[PDB]
Amino acid sequence: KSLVGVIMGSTSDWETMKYACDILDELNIPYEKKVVSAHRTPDYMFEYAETARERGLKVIIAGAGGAAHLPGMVAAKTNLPVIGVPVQSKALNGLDSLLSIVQMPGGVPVATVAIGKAGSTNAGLLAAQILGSFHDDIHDALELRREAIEKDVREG
Amino acid sequence: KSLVGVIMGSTSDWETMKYACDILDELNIPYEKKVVSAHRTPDYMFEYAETARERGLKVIIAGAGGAAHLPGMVAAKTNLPVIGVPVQSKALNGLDSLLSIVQMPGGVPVATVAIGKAGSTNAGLLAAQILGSFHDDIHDALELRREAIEKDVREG
Amino acid sequence: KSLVGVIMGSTSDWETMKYACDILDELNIPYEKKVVSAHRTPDYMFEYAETARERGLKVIIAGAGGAAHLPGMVAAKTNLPVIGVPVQSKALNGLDSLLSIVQMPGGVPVATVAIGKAGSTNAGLLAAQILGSFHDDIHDALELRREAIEKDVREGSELV
Amino acid sequence: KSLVGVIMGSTSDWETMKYACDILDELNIPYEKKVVSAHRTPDYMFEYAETARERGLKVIIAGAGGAAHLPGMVAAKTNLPVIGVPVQSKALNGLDSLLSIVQMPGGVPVATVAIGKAGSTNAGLLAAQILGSFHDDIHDALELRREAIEKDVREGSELV
Amino acid sequence: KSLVGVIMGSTSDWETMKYACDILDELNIPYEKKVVSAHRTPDYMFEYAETARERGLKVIIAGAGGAAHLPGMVAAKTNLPVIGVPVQSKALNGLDSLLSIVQMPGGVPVATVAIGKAGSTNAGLLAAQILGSFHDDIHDALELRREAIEKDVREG
Amino acid sequence: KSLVGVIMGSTSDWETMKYACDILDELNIPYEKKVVSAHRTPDYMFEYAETARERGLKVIIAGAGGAAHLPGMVAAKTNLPVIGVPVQSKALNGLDSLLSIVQMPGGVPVATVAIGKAGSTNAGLLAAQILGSFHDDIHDALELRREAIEKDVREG
Amino acid sequence: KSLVGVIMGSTSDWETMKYACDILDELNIPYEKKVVSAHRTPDYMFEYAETARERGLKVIIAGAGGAAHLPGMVAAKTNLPVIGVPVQSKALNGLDSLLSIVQMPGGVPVATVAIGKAGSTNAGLLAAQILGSFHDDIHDALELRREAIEKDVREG
Amino acid sequence: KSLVGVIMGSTSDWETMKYACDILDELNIPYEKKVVSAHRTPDYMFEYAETARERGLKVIIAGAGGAAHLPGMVAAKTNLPVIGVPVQSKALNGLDSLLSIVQMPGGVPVATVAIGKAGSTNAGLLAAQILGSFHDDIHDALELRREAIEKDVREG
Repeated sequence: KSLVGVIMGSTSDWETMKYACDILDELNIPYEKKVVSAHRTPDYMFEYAETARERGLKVIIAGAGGAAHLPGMVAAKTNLPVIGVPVQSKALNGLDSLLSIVQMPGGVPVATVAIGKAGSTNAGLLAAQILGSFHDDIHDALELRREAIEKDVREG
Repeated sequence: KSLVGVIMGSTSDWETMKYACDILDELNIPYEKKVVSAHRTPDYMFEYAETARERGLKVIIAGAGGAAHLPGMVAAKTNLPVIGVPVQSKALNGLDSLLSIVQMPGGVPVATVAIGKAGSTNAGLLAAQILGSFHDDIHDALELRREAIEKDVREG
Repeated sequence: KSLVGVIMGSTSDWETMKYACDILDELNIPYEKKVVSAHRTPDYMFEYAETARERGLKVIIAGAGGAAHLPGMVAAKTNLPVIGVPVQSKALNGLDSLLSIVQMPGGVPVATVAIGKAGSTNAGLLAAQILGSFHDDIHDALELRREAIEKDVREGSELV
Repeated sequence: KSLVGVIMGSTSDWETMKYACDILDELNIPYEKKVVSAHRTPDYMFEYAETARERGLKVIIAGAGGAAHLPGMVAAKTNLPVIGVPVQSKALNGLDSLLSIVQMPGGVPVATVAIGKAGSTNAGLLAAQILGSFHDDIHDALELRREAIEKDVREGSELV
Repeated sequence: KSLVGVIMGSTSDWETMKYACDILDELNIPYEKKVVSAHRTPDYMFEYAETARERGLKVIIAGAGGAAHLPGMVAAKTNLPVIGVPVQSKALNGLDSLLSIVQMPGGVPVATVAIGKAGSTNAGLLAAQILGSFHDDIHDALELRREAIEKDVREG
Repeated sequence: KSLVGVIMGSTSDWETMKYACDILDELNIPYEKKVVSAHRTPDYMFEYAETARERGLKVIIAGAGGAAHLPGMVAAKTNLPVIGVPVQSKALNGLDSLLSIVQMPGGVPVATVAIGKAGSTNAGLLAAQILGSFHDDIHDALELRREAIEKDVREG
Repeated sequence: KSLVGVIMGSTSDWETMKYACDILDELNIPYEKKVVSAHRTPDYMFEYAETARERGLKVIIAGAGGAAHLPGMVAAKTNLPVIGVPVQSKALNGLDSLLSIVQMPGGVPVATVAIGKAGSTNAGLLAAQILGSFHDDIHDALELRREAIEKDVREG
Repeated sequence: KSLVGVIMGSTSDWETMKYACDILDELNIPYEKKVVSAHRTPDYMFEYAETARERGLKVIIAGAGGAAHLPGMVAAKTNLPVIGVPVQSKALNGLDSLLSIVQMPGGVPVATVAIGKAGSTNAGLLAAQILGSFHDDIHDALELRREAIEKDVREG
């Protein structure tokens, strides 16, 4: 059923990660959302990453802040595309989050998006675009959505 | 023929972008490589982004340094996934490149990877992972590639 | 009619960009203000840049935050002077805005000003100074304006 | 004679500032180049700024690194457009230069360009664009220049 | 009469600069406080720096934020020690203020202190320490002040 | 036999990590050194962390650069003290390394040391200090070592 | 009695440092808490560091902000492991704190933790992990604590 | 005899600190130069700071890099003005040095100068200016020196 997995390290990250989920709902893309902590539930994170392909997921969106290792460790355990959303940390305003996620070494990519809510929104859209590369209907919806916002901004 | 488009603003960026192209070659994914400058050939960039889908491309890999606008402006003109590789700039060592690419606003995602050559490498792998979500053979090749490196590092 | 064009990616940027427009009003420089988004209305942005000179514009003031590409992409499409105002972003406080605007490569300059409201004010003054290089009346107005502030600051110099 | 003044705090900055001057030469815009130090020749800097308009200058390009105060202090003393080129400093790689120049307060704008040589090139182009807002011949030259580079980049687009 | 001159570019900087003035009051060092703007009253700033020595001043404390040029331009026009207090700017939290002040080139030193109120406090103490190098009574007062705080913190 | 485990993601990190090992040799503390990559050998990393205590290790020193997750992921899988050495990365000079290691969330500490070789040296010393809290002979050796350097710097 | 010493430069730091103390209470590890200022009570700091081992302390947790020298100066005066908590400063949000603590030179390590409260929590846990290397009961408690959180996050 | 003390943590800092000493030689101001390490010779540093006034020093110039605590700890032990020169560190290019020195808390000022050699030059000049506040001959020399450089730059 689910094509996209949206995961995060803590329930306090839900404030940020729900934007991604809104986009998936808006585009009618089935997904699952779960708390998976790289540091508090490491084994559970490995099991989630390992089984993702077998369970039918095509893309994983992972949100994390501070020493954000969730996206990269999930990426090291699955060859599904993994999208990393840097959550805005308290002290360093997501600078720590961003560098921990985007600077992955050769071999283990993480598709990194902007810090915060704009990034979460974009993670959902990027997941959609990934599916849209083979699901013509999802691609056509992204074009129509983008054409409506364009008309709205230009004429508003 | 070509599934992935690898573009960059200058021939000097090739030193960085070739790593992505080596990965595509290694995984037998057909691709095209071109110089497309957001600032020196803006119209051409739009024409390249507009037609990408019609031409058969499924993913675009774009590299740029400094005020790196190439990935983002291409992403605004196509709903294909766009992967942005921040090139290491002279003065700010790709920090400017990184922020200009990854901080895209809600509506226009760019899958951002590490600054420099590690990122270029990962851009090629990420493009493969995207294709691998629907091309099992490409996915199987990524798994085998990762398993060989694993064995190599652990036994080495 | 309009000599300056003041543009921005979103209505939320108006809070910042109105400072530039207050300056143009204060100096009686005709201008137009529009929402032009590099990412949400890319084609419209190109059309706005391309036609600027034909429409009579002499300078463009463009405000944007985050991955701020509006000033740079407008500058790549017109040879009118383009002034970029980095809008204070939420997470990185305009640092992302600043670098995305000022670090333009050889061939496509963008006259970059301070982050936020101070930069917006100065964008309006910089546009006026540009016009003032050939309009003596505008230049004289800038001198007078600056002389009044100087007197105002110096005669209110005692902290009491 | 001279329409643009290109100044810098030290001879060592010439390595960076000559890029602006190559552009002015290429476009046949008369200019003058001088060493004017905000910290080592402060009085001379004020004299140079004060008199710029009387001497016929229309734009000033000022390069400085570190605690780069030359562009800002020149801008506080003339209402001609002042373009600031952040010179790449040794320790902070121009980050100090950049912030010292771009973050000018309301009232005293400085048109800030990229750190280093790319910024220097663009300072020359920006000065030309400023003049080009009223000199159609200079504007036409900028359009032609930009059209030739475009063709040059696009026809050498195949990586081989 | 006045031994120290405390100046700043705007009345809004007073919130920060008063701490330095409280210290001078506390140590009975005569001082003057004025608004002197490097960018809005440049000529006046030069005149204030030029005449400082003739007028009897021994130290200048200058506060400024953003592109903070006041301390540095004053320092270039007088050979009195000049203490620069970086005011906390809105966007960059005084980072711009700090670099613009402290990075002065060889030939024109500015004694730079902490960003904000702690620095303002220290500017007053530093000015006293300078005077205390030749005024034993001022030095003795600094020692007693520091000894009282020490006792207060350790026993508190 | 081995009380300390010194690990790193790549052989290229050896240049930095040998400083820690030199200290352990100097102090005659038995240790093991291995390449363990969080991203290239994730499973092996888990196995290494899990079994550390059973194998007799008391402290783990882990070095990594860029998106440095090795120390943190090892720390999430063992309750032995884990010391993180940020390796100096090419583009961001270890700033990415530092933030990815030090900013661990509540529950999973990583004792972080300086970027580069100085940090590596200190990692070995810190591991010794930890052992020295219960091994009086190791503590006495650290004091004597520190006293000799003190005499050397002051008299040199 | 006390095995751990928790110190800080000012009572205002207490808000951050109590997190470490809560952990030590939770784990029933006896400790002492004191205000010890590197800059306001330097002599006292030296005395506290010097005598730590004689007084029976095994680990010292030190919190400081801004130009945070407390952890490092304490570390230069004792060969007990010293854990540095960077307190979130007002202007630079602990970046100054972090760099002033973590960047210790070869010879004088400071085990550095995250900026703020998360770091304080981890400082207490790290101190326990150090004691746990030789106190099996403390180690078992850390494992049980970590297992309960794991079950709580995964099932919650 | 000596009016100024020039100290540093390591002989490798001499490359930077000699510029300050050149200025003092050029201006004929007697001074002493010594290696004093805040971390390797902490007690010796306290003794040097404590006795500075009694020995006749009027100003102390202290150079240090990384976690640069030498200037601040010396400042906490003497009420003589203390000038801090941030040495350019390897990884963070003196950013660490700068923040560790300039962000001193209220009560313990450090007169901070630019990172590197320009700062060292300026430390010597600032010390001179401090003495020049009461030694008319030293002040007159600073004016003449500055007038010669002005003529040289303007006419050169």
